[PDB]
Amino acid sequence: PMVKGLEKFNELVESFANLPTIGKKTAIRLAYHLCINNQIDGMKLAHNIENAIRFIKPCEQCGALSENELCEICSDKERNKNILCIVESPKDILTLEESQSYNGLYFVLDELNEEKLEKLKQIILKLNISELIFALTHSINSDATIFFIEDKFKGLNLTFSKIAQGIPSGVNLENVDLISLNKAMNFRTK
Amino acid sequence: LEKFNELVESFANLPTIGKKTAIRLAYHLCINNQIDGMKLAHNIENAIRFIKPCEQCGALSENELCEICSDKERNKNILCIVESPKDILTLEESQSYNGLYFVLDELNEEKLEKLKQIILKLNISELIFALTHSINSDATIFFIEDKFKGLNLTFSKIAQGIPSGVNLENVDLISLNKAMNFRTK
Amino acid sequence: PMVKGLEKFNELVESFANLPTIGKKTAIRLAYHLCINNQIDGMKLAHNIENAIRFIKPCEQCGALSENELCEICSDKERNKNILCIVESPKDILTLEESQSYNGLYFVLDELNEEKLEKLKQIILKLNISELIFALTHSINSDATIFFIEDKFKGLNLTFSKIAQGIPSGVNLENVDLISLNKAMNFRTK
Amino acid sequence: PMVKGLEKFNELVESFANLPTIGKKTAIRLAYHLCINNQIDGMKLAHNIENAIRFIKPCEQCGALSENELCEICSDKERNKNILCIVESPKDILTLEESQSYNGLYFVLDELNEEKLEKLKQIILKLNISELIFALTHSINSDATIFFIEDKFKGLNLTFSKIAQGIPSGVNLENVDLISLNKAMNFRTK
Ligand SMILES: [Zn+2]
Ligand SMILES: [Zn+2]
Ligand SMILES: [Zn+2]
Ligand SMILES: [Zn+2]
Repeated sequence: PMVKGLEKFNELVESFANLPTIGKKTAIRLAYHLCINNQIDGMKLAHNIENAIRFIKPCEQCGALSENELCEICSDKERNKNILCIVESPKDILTLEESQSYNGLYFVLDELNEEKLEKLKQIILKLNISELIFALTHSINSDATIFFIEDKFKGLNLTFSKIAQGIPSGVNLENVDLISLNKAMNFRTK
Repeated sequence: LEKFNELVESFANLPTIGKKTAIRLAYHLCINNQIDGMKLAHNIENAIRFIKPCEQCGALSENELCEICSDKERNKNILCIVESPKDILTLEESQSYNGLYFVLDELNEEKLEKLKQIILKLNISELIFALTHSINSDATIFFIEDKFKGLNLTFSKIAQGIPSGVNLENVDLISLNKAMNFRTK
Repeated sequence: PMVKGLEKFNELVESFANLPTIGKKTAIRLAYHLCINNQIDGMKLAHNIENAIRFIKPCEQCGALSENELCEICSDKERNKNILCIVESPKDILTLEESQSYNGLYFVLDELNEEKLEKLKQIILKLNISELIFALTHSINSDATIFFIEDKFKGLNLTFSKIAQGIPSGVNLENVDLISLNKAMNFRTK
Repeated sequence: PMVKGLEKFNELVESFANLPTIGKKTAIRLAYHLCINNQIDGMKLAHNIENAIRFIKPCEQCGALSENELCEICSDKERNKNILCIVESPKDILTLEESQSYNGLYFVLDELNEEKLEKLKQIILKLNISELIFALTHSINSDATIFFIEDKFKGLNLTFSKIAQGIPSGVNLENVDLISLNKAMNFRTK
């Protein structure tokens, strides 16, 4: 065990250690803090975990975090039901809404299940989606996903687009990776 | 989503955890691991309900005596004084010590009387101070040395100086000054 | 005195310290390095400093770094002599050339004095520039420049473009500013 | 090459990248800083490099950085001339001098020759040195050096000491390396 001679303490340490990006040292620090220094924070955390976990489930349509079977976005007819924006995570739906650039629909494609692809295929077929927008990070893996979705949905009159790769605000050109600089120059906008 | 933000805020309150990690952790519990998040909640509650200070030394314990104070193969003639129960976790992890510990988080008369009772009842021969190097800690050491002046006790502290395998130009000047004025044989 | 006792050595230390991003500890390290560990590297550096100060000058046409009257890019017949990319500093030309995304010409627009703008205009005319690329840091002061230049050259039948503002390679969506995100979604590619 | 087209400037950039802890990005910044703005600071840095390489020599007595035959420490009559601190690099003297902990003499023992040791013996006898301090990095190889010097100078009635090994001041135990923590428990002191 990660802590010897403390059955319930070591279980808690183990639980923190199985969280993403949490190492052994941090787990022990967190478990000690909640057991000795602020037990109210621990109880607060446990209640919030159970509170958030039984009331927040993925939207049945797109997968966004939601308190109902359909999220606020899917339950909105004053919304372009002809554009579908594919993302890797539900957090990206919050971010893309915060930008105030898009009024269409979303779909969280965090995995390529045969079953999750079929759900995507049924949204495209039932809403008459004419354009897929890939709002993926610009990365080697996102390439693989766009290629896969490009080969899979070859016959559906779909238009495929992806959010632009380029340079953010207030960044000097030398503080940008060369591959983004290349794309920003080759795909300069008028 | 107020329930999700509350979970994120509970994680950001944790020491050395920022908003970005807090958010990732919350998403991790709300999307996939519904069963594992329920077990983490249970494990928090379970550890808070069972963790208590060891009645003898003050360490983290789930019984009346901790496992170190319950181990008969322990060197019961040496006592190591620390200022936090966490320090026992750290010293145990160093694999350098097989004696007993005493958590001296305060300098009471009841705390000191407890210390004396252990020293007398176990015939302690050496008292090791493993405290942070500071003026306040020096004041604690001198106080214990005088209160227990004539018990035929040996007093030692953990070695202070330059760490192993570090070049002098990366050593803090203040620690370098100490290690030169406290040079050893 | 950062190193007491050694007059000539400490002057070398203070020189490194007087460089951008070079602190005291690094200065002593570099000075020590050149003085004891590799005096040939130090000699190489001193002559290379003198050589570059007596040979590198701003180019007559564009203002890039140059050893001659015209840089290697302006003296290159294989370049697209119909495109001109505007930058703020000659360093930006090095950066853009390393991206291997561009074969046109450059012009350093560090000031907006009318003499600098006539040169630019005469270059656009003499070379028959048909596209003017703005590779500036995306900022409010860059938009004012782009608007100012767009007005001054209103009747030269120029295509005006700007390097893409968008999401850089390998960056999560929440890690970019909302404006670049908004533009990355409004100017999508294929 | 790191900068194409301008070879004199690229040689300067490469000269800076040769410096320990200096990368291509910093090298270009430093080179351009010397070719554009501080054209006279760069000429003085070249002069200070050449001047320091011309004048720096090992102290004839101790081996420290010197500009004369004897360094300033070996020439200081207010120095405690009965104590000798052995270091393995002249940089260590700069560090220990800066600690304000010591007013004795130093000896650079970078090698274990017979001439180096005979020099050491000559200094110990000629100054009637009474204490020998070893300020070497804590390692097994350094332990072999101390034992060698302790034996060679067995019957000179010398005091042998080394700088204190242990946990550094003002660090919590959970942030101390476990191997150093193990040592400091074994070599605990009165
Ligand atoms: Zn939805
Ligand atoms: Zn105990
Ligand atoms: Zn030019
Ligand atoms: Zn000397």
